Amino acid sequence: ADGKAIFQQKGCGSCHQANVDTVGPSLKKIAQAYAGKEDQLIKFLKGEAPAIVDPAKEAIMKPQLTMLKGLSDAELKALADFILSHK
Amino acid sequence: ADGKAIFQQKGCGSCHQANVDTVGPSLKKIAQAYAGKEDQLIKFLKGEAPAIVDPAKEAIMKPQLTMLKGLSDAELKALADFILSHK
Ligand code: HEC
Ligand code: HEC
Repeated sequence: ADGKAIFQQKGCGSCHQANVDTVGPSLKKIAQAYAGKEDQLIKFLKGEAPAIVDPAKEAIMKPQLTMLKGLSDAELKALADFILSHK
Repeated sequence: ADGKAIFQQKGCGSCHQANVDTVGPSLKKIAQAYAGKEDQLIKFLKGEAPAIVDPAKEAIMKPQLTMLKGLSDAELKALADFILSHK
């Protein structure tokens, strides 16, 4: 197989340049992130491993939402109003 | 219901200062993003809508993996070797 060709043909270059971050991280940045985890890169490409380069910050915020699960509709609205009041 | 009190009591201010980004976005930034979208803010608080303030870069990349369905193991390996060559 020709990895460089496949990368180009599937459009991956549009967001991934060799050394420069654009819409996506540079290939150097991705390569360095997977140092000692190289099998995991193949798993990532197969949809079988989580993103490790720029992981969604949902991981920090999502558990915080469990604290709001019992709130009433009035309490949720009040909370949202408080947030919105800033500005 | 008292939104400021609910916010204080659940520790939310630890990552959500009024005007300054910390581990999380400032309340001013969140409010700006949800201006005129209070309904979406409530949905978010209920765990029913993805984050919008700084939307996941992970969400841009995830659909791209569908480009690689039915590549063979050798092709996936070549693609990984190409990426890793930029370290
Ligand atoms: C934008 C329109 C993209 C295209 C087309 C492709 N990728 Fe991408 N990629 C993009 C972003 C914004 C990110 C950061 C989010 C993240 O998941 O890290 C990435 C990331 C990757 C990674 C790193 C995965 C990780 O462990 O975090 C890899 C290995 C990767 N991208 C590869 C890749 C391939 C092979 C593509 C063509 C099929 C491809 N990307 C397209 C944005 C975009
Ligand atoms: C760090 C330990 C956090 C605590 C405690 C709380 N939040 Fe948070 N929040 C955090 C991060 C890293 C992010 C960005 C990820 C994301 O979901 O955007 C957020 C985001 C929010 C948002 C905006 C969501 C969006 O559309 O972008 C809101 C409205 C929000 N957080 C509210 C909130 C509440 C009410 C909290 C206490 C129960 C709370 N956060 C705690 C990090 C952290």
